[PDB]
Amino acid sequence: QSLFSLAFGVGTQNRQEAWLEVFYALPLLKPSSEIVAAVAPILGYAAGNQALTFTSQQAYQLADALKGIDAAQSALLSRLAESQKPLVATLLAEDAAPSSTAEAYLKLHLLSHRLVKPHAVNLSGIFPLLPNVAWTNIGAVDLAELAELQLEARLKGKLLEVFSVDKFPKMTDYVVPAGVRIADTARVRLGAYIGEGTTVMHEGFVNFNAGTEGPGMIEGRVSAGVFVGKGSDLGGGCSTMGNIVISVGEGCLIGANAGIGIPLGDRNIVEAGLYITAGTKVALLDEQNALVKVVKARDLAGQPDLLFRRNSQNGAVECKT
Amino acid sequence: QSLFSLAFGVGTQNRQEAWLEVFYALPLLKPSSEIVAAVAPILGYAAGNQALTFTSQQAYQLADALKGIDAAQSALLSRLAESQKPLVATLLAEDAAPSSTAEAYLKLHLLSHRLVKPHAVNLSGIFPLLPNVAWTNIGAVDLAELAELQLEARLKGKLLEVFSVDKFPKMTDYVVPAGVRIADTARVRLGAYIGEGTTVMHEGFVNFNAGTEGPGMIEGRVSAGVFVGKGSDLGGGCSTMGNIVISVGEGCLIGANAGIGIPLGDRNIVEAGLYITAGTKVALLDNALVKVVKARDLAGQPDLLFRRNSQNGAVECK
Amino acid sequence: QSLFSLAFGVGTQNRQEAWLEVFYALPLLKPSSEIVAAVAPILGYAAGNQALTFTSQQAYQLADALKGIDAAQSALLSRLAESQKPLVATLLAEDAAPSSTAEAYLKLHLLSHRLVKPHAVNLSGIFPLLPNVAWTNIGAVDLAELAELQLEARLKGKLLEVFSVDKFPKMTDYVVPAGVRIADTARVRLGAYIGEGTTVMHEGFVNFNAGTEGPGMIEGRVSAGVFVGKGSDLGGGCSTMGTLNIVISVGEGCLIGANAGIGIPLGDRNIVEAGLYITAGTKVALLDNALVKVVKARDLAGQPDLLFRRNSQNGAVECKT
Ligand SMILES: N[C@H](CCCCC(=O)O)C(=O)O
Ligand SMILES: N[C@H](CCCCC(=O)O)C(=O)O
Ligand SMILES: N[C@H](CCCCC(=O)O)C(=O)O
Repeated sequence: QSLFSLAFGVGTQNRQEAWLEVFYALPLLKPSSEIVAAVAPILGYAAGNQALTFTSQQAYQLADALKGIDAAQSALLSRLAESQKPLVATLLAEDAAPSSTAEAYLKLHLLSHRLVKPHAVNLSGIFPLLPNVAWTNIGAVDLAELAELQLEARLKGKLLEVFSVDKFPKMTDYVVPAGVRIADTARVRLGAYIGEGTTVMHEGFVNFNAGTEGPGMIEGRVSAGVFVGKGSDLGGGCSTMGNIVISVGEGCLIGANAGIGIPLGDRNIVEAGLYITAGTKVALLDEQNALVKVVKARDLAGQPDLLFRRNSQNGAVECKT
Repeated sequence: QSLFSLAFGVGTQNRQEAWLEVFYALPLLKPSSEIVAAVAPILGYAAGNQALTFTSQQAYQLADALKGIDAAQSALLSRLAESQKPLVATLLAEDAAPSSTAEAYLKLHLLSHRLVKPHAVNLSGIFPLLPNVAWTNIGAVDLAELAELQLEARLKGKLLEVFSVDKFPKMTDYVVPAGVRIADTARVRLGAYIGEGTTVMHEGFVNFNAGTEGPGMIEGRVSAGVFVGKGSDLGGGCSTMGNIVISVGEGCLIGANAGIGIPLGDRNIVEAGLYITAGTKVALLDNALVKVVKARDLAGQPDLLFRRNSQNGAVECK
Repeated sequence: QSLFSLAFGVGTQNRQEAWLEVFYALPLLKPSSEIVAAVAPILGYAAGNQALTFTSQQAYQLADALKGIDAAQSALLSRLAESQKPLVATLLAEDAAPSSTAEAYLKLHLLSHRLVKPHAVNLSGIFPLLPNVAWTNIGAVDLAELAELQLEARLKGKLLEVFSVDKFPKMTDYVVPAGVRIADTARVRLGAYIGEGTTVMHEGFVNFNAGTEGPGMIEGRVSAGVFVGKGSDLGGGCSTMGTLNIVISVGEGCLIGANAGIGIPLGDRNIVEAGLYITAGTKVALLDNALVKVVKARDLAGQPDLLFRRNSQNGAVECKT
């Protein structure tokens, strides 16, 4: 059948050969049968979703079997035949719940390489499949083995820097897509879709399965599953929430430290320092600022051209059209 | 006497022999008399709270002394004996206001290894004992010597990365306690207590002498001296203040960008985007009115639900 | 003429000889005619604003020329003479809109070395002269060359760390000014002015062409073009508005509470309540605490000794003189 995805990965394993992470230089959405027929008899692949650990010799086999077909995947596999780490040709048949850390890592590479957009990928059950790892300057270190390597570094007058301890690495250690700025790459997880013309400032955050159409100025927090449409501005410290799936529309402006708990339609504005939730009651207005009625914000969710603001004289949350 | 604490460290000194930081691989709280008796003669330790420098040769002597007493300390000493960096043995008879840089570091270590909890140790006058230090990829660097090292790196087409300039280092370059998540480790100082099951996200922060029993999802700012009970939450970008001892009870929820200037009791609730302090007047409820009181008075009461009324801007509590 | 500035730099170039960044150890504001006379012939410098590449051999000639005029610059040039990286000598007759990457970098160096203050240097058109770059543990890497290197690191079992993708690098990687703490150096850009006796906590942020006179605790976000006067405080997570209209500045001895936000220039000894956000149009209940009139915040901008606050019983935004 027509594969969902395939990728030749180079990862790291804990002392017991359990995977900690895997790097995928050039992952493919819907590979071609000519690439797949070449490698398929080599991987000992038959069908399904398989994470097939393979050898340095086979890397030379594959590099050859792709001479003529897909030079980049071929040139990728030449390089991988020199690899000091272990290899995992991962081949998915369907967009299905991951059944491996190694497939989990492939699937996060698709969002980040922009090969798929948020929610175009099954990330049901993924958390159990991502070992909580020490992210350090030498790479991935298993939590059980850390203190050891920390001490040895100190003896040699050196430092083993531990810059995150989480089940997600930061995206940029695997991929920086085109036209992107990220001031503090600690703040953007792998699995984030950062669209062309997006500038994530130091105060911005972007979770896995979440992000920006591009362009956009993100100075606030983009929660898991949230998507921000083109032309939008998230101000400093502003919050989105992670039931209902929060989204932001096109040309929206969210002021500094504002909070949104409802979907914002296109060309929406939210005043700095205003937190709106689904249950928050809002004093609706008309083309003037005469009252029309009071309503719950949930019932304004998705509406275009709204201006949410706090009346400073009576503490009333207003909305203008 | 029975020692409060002891630990064998490897640290860094500046050209003028002043200590910048100390790394303690296995600090001991209430070390047995057997260990102390084996180690005191070699160190020159008689009494009190002391940061005693010791030599590569003394490391071998100590290693042998602790064979048949404590294997783990004996093995550390064997590693230590091979060090390229100066060694210090910190023996504290009592828990008192620190009297050295090495002692201060040891006491931050006791918190971050979870051997003691926030407020359990005397940290009075710690600030002067913790030199402001450039934290870099090669290790700790003295501010007076940094600009020269920065230059030399660029000549070799290398970078001397200066990722913090402060008196406290980040915790995880010394210690990662069990069952712990920290999204961005710049955000947790050495001296923070990070309880098992706690996951600290990118916007979460924890100061020294503060932290979490665990579990918890910390996405906000736990100031110095603030402890947060089991199963409590601190949503994105919230804040706690660091006079009156601020804490958070068990099973509590705190909203995003909210701010607590009072000690919240068990199972308390604060609204997202809602800041309260000890002087902010709140409308108490039963939601019929009872009386307008200052949040300082409710401080400690369990099972509350703080909120801001979206029509009249009134701060309320139920 | 008298030069506005000159500086000798060692920098990084991409494959096509384009500058990615320049490091200046000892930049000079208003350098002597004696220093400029020694170097102008050797560099081929006549006039104008120039960034002239010079050779390792020219470095020796410059070093020799400056023995007896300026020893430190001579001492730097002898170091630069041995360097593994390209050199550039930036000489600027006038403080004007940058015309090269090397010049743009110098001006940010002039700011972060405290040789000039925010708004004392012409920074117009600086975004297009600052190339977007990957800031890694091996230095600056061109975005076009990154993926190849990210691959090679994994194959040697190492990690090329990408800690920022941006047009501005973090300041402390170039210069740490005396008498300063910065908890998380990610949050202070090159071009920041961090006055003596400033602490920037982890949640603090200082953009280029902004900063602090000193002393002061900055736990909140100082935007581009904002200068905070001596002895003032910015609490955890607070906000200033930038202009990227009217330039926002904070006066001396001011207090700004956690999560609060300023959209007006605050005069001396001003105070703002924690969690309170004010803008130019925000209508405020002015007091003496007996009412006087409900006026726009813009008319108070710059006034000394004010105390802005939110009335917790009726939501009213006030200001007690
Ligand atoms: N605010 C939520 C936090 C959810 C934590 C995600 C994790 O467990 O690593 C979000 O941004 O999605
Ligand atoms: N409680 C802390 C205060 C900031 C610490 C400042 C210092 O280390 O000199 C906080 O607001 O998180
Ligand atoms: N809030 C604004 C952000 C300015 C844009 C940041 C950039 O494109 O380098 C400020 O700090 O002034």
